[PDB]
Amino acid sequence: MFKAVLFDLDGVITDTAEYHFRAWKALAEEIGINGVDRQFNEQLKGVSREDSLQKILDLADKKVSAEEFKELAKRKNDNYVKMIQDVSPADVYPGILQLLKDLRSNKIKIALASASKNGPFLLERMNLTGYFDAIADPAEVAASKAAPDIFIAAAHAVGVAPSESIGLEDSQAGIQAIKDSGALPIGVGRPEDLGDDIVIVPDTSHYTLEFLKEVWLQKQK
Ligand SMILES: [Mg+2]
Repeated sequence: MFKAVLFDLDGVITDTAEYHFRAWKALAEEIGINGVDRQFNEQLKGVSREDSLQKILDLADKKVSAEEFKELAKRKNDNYVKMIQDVSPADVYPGILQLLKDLRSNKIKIALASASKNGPFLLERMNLTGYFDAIADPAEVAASKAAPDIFIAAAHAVGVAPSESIGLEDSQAGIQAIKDSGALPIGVGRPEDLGDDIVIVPDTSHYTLEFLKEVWLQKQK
């Protein structure tokens, strides 16, 4: 049976994406650009901070100096760090706490395999830190899209081979990263968005220990 579960943060454990939307909107207002709304924020999903900022400037066909660009980018991040002080245990997605408890009670290792620069802080805010055996550090290993490195680091950090591990992800490039790590992916979301070949659940409430087991046993057969 699998010895570890490697968790993505955003889309699996919780939603960081709403706080980002509020950070960008605050910057947009602050510099006087209309049109940053939930509809527009959807075009920032999986987009770099620098690309996202450029798209916001494009709303007013605005050109800024490289130094100004850099200061706006920084301020969005400051806004974000400010927004996320309100993260709490109410942000934890359904099923996730029970899963962590069940994994832990069965001595299965729990690692975070996230590109989030605020991972440890966010796990603290959500009161999940005690369940986590390691957090892979994205500053040390490339967690840039589809790189298995973050997943490989997360497995190793709890003393297992990726081959002994399940990875949970909500994005196609996440699922690819898990596969190239040698871990077994289980996706959360819509068939249409993730892939033909992999097991997928429609939401995090379906991530149960019993279900992960059944999937591990059907990989092995
Ligand atoms: Mg994600």
